[PDB]
Amino acid sequence: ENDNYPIFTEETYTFTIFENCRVGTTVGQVCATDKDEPDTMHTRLKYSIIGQVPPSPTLFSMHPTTGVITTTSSQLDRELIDKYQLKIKVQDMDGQYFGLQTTSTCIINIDDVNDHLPTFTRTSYVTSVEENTVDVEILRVTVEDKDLVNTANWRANYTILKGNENGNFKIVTDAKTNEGVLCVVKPLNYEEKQQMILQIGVVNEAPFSRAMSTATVTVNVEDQDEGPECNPPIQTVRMKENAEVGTTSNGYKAYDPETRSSSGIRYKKLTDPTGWVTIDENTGSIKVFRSLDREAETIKNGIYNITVLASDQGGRTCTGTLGIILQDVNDNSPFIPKKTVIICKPTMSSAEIVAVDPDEPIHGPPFDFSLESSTSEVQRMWRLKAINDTAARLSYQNDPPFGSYVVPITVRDRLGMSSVTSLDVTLCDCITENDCTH
Amino acid sequence: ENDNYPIFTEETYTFTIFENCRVGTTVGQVCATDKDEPDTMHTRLKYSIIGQVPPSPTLFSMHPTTGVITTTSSQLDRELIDKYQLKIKVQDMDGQYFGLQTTSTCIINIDDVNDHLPTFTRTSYVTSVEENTVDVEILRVTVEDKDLVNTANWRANYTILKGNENGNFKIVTDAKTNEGVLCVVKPLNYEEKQQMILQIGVVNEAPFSREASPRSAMSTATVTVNVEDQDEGPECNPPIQTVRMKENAEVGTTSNGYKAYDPETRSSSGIRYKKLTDPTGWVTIDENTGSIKVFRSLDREAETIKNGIYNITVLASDQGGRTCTGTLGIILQDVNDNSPFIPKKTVIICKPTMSSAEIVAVDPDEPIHGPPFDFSLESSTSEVQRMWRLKAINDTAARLSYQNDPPFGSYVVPITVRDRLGMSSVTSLDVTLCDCITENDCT
Ligand SMILES: *[C@@H]1O[C@H](CO)[C@@H](O[C@@H]2O[C@H](CO)[C@@H](O[C@@H]3O[C@H](CO)[C@@H](O)[C@H](O[C@H]4O[C@H](CO)[C@@H](O)[C@H](O)[C@@H]4O)[C@@H]3O)[C@H](O)[C@H]2NC(C)=O)[C@H](O)[C@H]1NC(C)=O
Ligand SMILES: *[C@@H]1O[C@H](CO)[C@@H](O[C@@H]2O[C@H](CO)[C@@H](O[C@@H]3O[C@H](CO)[C@@H](O)[C@H](O[C@H]4O[C@H](CO)[C@@H](O)[C@H](O)[C@@H]4O)[C@@H]3O)[C@H](O)[C@H]2NC(C)=O)[C@H](O)[C@H]1NC(C)=O
Ligand SMILES: *[C@@H]1O[C@H](CO)[C@@H](O[C@@H]2O[C@H](CO)[C@@H](O[C@@H]3O[C@H](CO)[C@@H](O)[C@H](O[C@H]4O[C@H](CO)[C@@H](O)[C@H](O)[C@@H]4O)[C@@H]3O)[C@H](O)[C@H]2NC(C)=O)[C@H](O)[C@H]1NC(C)=O
Ligand SMILES: *[C@@H]1O[C@H](CO)[C@@H](O)[C@H](O)[C@H]1NC(C)=O
Ligand SMILES: *[C@@H]1O[C@H](CO)[C@@H](O)[C@H](O)[C@H]1NC(C)=O
Ligand SMILES: *[C@@H]1O[C@H](CO)[C@@H](O)[C@H](O)[C@H]1NC(C)=O
Ligand SMILES: *[C@H]1O[C@H](CO)[C@@H](O)[C@H](O)[C@@H]1O
Ligand SMILES: *[C@H]1O[C@H](CO)[C@@H](O)[C@H](O)[C@@H]1O
Ligand SMILES: *[C@H]1O[C@H](CO)[C@@H](O)[C@H](O)[C@@H]1O
Ligand SMILES: *[C@H]1O[C@H](CO)[C@@H](O)[C@H](O)[C@@H]1O
Ligand SMILES: *[C@H]1O[C@H](CO)[C@@H](O)[C@H](O)[C@@H]1O
Ligand SMILES: *[C@H]1O[C@H](CO)[C@@H](O)[C@H](O)[C@@H]1O
Ligand SMILES: *[C@H]1O[C@H](CO)[C@@H](O)[C@H](O)[C@@H]1O
Ligand SMILES: *[C@H]1O[C@H](CO)[C@@H](O)[C@H](O)[C@@H]1O
Ligand SMILES: [Ca+2]
Ligand SMILES: [Ca+2]
Ligand SMILES: [Ca+2]
Ligand SMILES: [Ca+2]
Ligand SMILES: [Ca+2]
Ligand SMILES: [Ca+2]
Ligand SMILES: [Ca+2]
Ligand SMILES: [Ca+2]
Ligand SMILES: [Ca+2]
Ligand SMILES: [Ca+2]
Ligand SMILES: [Ca+2]
Ligand SMILES: [Ca+2]
Ligand SMILES: [Ca+2]
Ligand SMILES: [Ca+2]
Ligand SMILES: [Ca+2]
Ligand SMILES: [Ca+2]
Ligand SMILES: [Ca+2]
Ligand SMILES: [Ca+2]
Ligand SMILES: [Ca+2]
Ligand SMILES: [Ca+2]
Ligand SMILES: [Ca+2]
Repeated sequence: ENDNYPIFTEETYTFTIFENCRVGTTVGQVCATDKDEPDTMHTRLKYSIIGQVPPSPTLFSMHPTTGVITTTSSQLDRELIDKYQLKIKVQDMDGQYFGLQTTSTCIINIDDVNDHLPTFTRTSYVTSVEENTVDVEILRVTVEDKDLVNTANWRANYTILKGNENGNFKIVTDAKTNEGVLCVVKPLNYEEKQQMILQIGVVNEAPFSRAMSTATVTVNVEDQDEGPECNPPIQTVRMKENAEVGTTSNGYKAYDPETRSSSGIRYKKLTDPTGWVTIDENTGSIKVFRSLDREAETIKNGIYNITVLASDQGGRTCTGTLGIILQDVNDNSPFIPKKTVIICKPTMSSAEIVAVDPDEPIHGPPFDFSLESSTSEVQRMWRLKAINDTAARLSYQNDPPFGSYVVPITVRDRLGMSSVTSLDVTLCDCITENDCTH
Repeated sequence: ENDNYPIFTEETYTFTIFENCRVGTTVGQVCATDKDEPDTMHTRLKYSIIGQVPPSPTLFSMHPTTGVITTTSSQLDRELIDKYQLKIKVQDMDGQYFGLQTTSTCIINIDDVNDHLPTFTRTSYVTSVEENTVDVEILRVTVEDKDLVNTANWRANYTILKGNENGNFKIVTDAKTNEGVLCVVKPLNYEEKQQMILQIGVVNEAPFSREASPRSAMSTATVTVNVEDQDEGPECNPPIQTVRMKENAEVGTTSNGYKAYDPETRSSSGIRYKKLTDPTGWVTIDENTGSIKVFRSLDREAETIKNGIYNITVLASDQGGRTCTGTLGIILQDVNDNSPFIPKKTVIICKPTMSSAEIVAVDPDEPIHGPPFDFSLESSTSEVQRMWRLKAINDTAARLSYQNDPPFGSYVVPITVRDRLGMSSVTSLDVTLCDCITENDCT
């Protein structure tokens, strides 16, 4: 005789399921303990649903033996009905009408899924930002989403779909308010582009379930009155090295980006390693003060560089480099770098002598070597003939003896600029040229 | 049983209204034709609005019968929302649910009115201009105006309210960019005024929205213009300077000449002078000091001089090579060193129609050193003094009469005239007492 009731484990169960879920979705399982004798009618339990709130339609089904609740429809919608309440019944004696019974409450809440795409509150946006500004928000767009707040199905994830080729802008999302903020991350240039059109899009963090919203934003760049710019950063001018003192020339030129004019700009010299020219403060033109020299040792590549400081009346500054190309003038004769030559009597018959002209090639080789300025006594026992455009060979004539001589070699360039250089020639008894102690 | 849908005349209407318009403003009218039996329920049409974008608030209401759209609020703002799109529906059978229906779109654009006053983006401006410069822009001010670009509700219309009394400055508005441009149109002088403060103002071409009650809430801005100093050359102020010098000065006596100064320094150092014009050549200029030195004796009564003032023009120059010209007026203070004189040496008196001639004397010196003159026949023989009388008719006009009976012919009468202080002069006159009639026939 079962003189005992079967009681549900929980007075009020609570389960959770997702909306739009497949039918047959296991919601949860109830169980009941029976103090009576195991494994006989007296403890064989049966489970059922007795009430549902809201009542219709029927959306939940109980299994008679196991006590498992399941959905019967996909018509679960969090945005319409978030919670259902059930009263359940367990009856012993295999569920026969004369079986003992208990009741219990059973809560079912519907959790959210991302089935609403987020949408911009406006179709188009417009903002205006100053040029040469960076790391600032210039616009805030706000979005609509019908899903559950403060969840991955709700909060937005913005992107710039088109228009951000140069990477000037960045869009990010505020966690505090879920609106998107458009930020400038590279400065803009009104003289390059006065207006920039972008297209933004928005999705949630969570992927869509079961056509993304878009909006165009035109950003108008504002012109600010800027100072002088030294473009190009490197300018060059030509000037004859034999230019007369007082002769002027265009110097560095800087212009205003707005006006595109050079007026009002005052110049000033920074670096100058030679100090041949001066700058007119008002015009920026340069005037020769001391004679130029393309072949000077302070010069390299025959180019003479000074740095200049441009400034407008507003007080903003700009620095450039003026390269003064010194046009060559044939004002240097060739010369022989190595003044001492060693000739071996039993293994050599001549030496190689090379010359150099500081001027540019047009005003240098081919060189003509001669012994014109020489005594009658060396010109009988010394020959030279050019082996190429810059070098010649000095051979010994008429059986000369061992000893240190002195040979005056005259070298002249293509245009007749002449130079004589006395060489200390030694005709010792060398063999490898590295053993000549004479 | 009518079996016809009502189709809108236009698939997508388009209307326009002004922002801030009264409620009940007619926006436009939609219509639909029903290709069906006329004048029974089977064709009596009903119109409605089914959607509005943006949705809230409801801003337009349709008339069920006429199809006229009207505004329901004055809260239409072009600067917030410029365009609305709504979907409309027309249904036959008098709008009963079993009535046939079609839909159509209706775009509504908001037109602009001037309800934002333009305002300077800065409250105060400062600029710097070079002196003795003109016809150049010295400042560009920009304004904020939220109204519709390139319209009379937007573009600015500038004025200099105060500070521009001498008319040095001019403001105009740039057509391309709507910023105001401040131009200098009369040159400035750093030595008079180093700084000039003015106040500018701005309005639109169009007046502020009609029912406005702000009086003048017009935007204004102060502009400080700092004049820049130029290193200028010598100034000949006054352009005419004057100096006094005794007419009887000894040769070699010096005196201050023309004086020019630097506008910045107010000093005369470094300035070298040079003579330009001098019609007489009595004085010379010291190139370094500008002082003048007498080279030949002066003469107030010389004919190259007029009004007893002896003028040379001078060229002042500073060490830089820039110039300045002035006029030095040398006052020759008179010294009584001249006796009276006879203007005309031959008088023709008619014996049968006149009894005397008029003889006037002239003293080159100043009035104080001249009349009244005393005429006399002192140096004359006893022989003319019997047949010639003279008495002054006034202080300088005098008369020569014949009292005895002389014969017709040319004589010589020496009239000695002396001045107020006794400088005397004797002058022989060829007086002819021929038998003339009108003074014009005596040979
Ligand atoms: C004023 O400015 C001008 C222009 O910049 C400058 O003229 C240049 O000088 C450089 C040397 O500093 C030259 O560059 C060389 O070119 C040759 C051939 O192209 C190369 O063989 C060189 O290579 C060596 O040096 C390099 C230096 O960067 C190294 O990187 C490299 O590893 C090698 O060691 C070098 O590139 C250049 O040709 C000239 N330009 C002209 C037009 O002649 C001039 O020197 C400046 N004035 C002064 C007084 O400095
Ligand atoms: C006209 O004739 C003269 C006389 O022959 C000639 O002068 C010679 O030019 C050569 C260049 O080919 C010079 O050779 C150099 O010698 C030194 C040591 O002596 C070396 O360090 C040099 O560089 C070496 O480095 C290279 C990089 O690895 C090696 O691969 C290479 O083998 C080089 O050897 C170079 O050898 C020679 O010294 C001069 N002679 C004299 C006396 O100065 C000149 O070139 C001719 N002119 C023309 C236009 O042909
Ligand atoms: C050297 O410079 C000085 C001044 O720098 C100059 O002295 C002036 O010369 C002018 C010559 O035109 C004189 O002008 C005359 O002044 C007398 C006295 O007041 C007047 O009666 C004269 O009247 C005539 O001209 C008038 C002109 O408007 C007519 O309206 C009138 O009807 C008469 O025709 C005439 O104005 C002047 O008086 C002097 N003195 C001054 C200005 O103090 C001097 O003449 C220069 N040297 C030489 C050689 O001229
Ligand atoms: C936002 O979307 C981009 C691609 O659309 C993705 O790479 C990124 O991880 C997303 N951010 C978050 C926080 O989910
Ligand atoms: C400029 O201002 C004046 C005075 O305020 C006004 O009458 C005029 O209409 C404005 N616009 C033009 C184009 O002149
Ligand atoms: C003095 O005499 C002359 C003679 O012509 C006359 O012109 C002048 O008016 C007279 N009166 C005077 C100077 O008061
Ligand atoms: C079982 O429990 C409640 C009381 O807790 C009863 O009122 C009801 O019959 C339920 O089914
Ligand atoms: C759950 O709650 C209901 C009331 O809402 C009770 O009647 C039931 O017995 C269980 O305690
Ligand atoms: C103008 O700009 C340069 C930097 O390029 C500075 O060196 C100068 O002081 C002024 O700021
Ligand atoms: C002149 O000076 C600036 C620094 O003041 C440099 O950065 C520039 O490149 C120019 O050489
Ligand atoms: C009118 O009505 C229907 C419902 O909005 C639309 O599908 C149709 O394209 C037109 O807009
Ligand atoms: C007018 O509006 C839209 C176009 O923007 C249409 O899709 C709609 O059906 C109505 O005809
Ligand atoms: C003096 O002379 C200079 C020229 O040397 C002029 O420029 C100036 O106007 C004044 O006449
Ligand atoms: C010297 O020259 C000036 C012009 O610079 C004249 O104004 C002046 O009258 C004098 O002749
Ligand atoms: Ca039991
Ligand atoms: Ca849903
Ligand atoms: Ca959802
Ligand atoms: Ca969502
Ligand atoms: Ca720029
Ligand atoms: Ca700019
Ligand atoms: Ca500008
Ligand atoms: Ca500028
Ligand atoms: Ca040289
Ligand atoms: Ca050279
Ligand atoms: Ca040469
Ligand atoms: Ca019909
Ligand atoms: Ca407005
Ligand atoms: Ca306005
Ligand atoms: Ca407006
Ligand atoms: Ca001045
Ligand atoms: Ca000055
Ligand atoms: Ca000066
Ligand atoms: Ca005199
Ligand atoms: Ca006198
Ligand atoms: Ca006198």
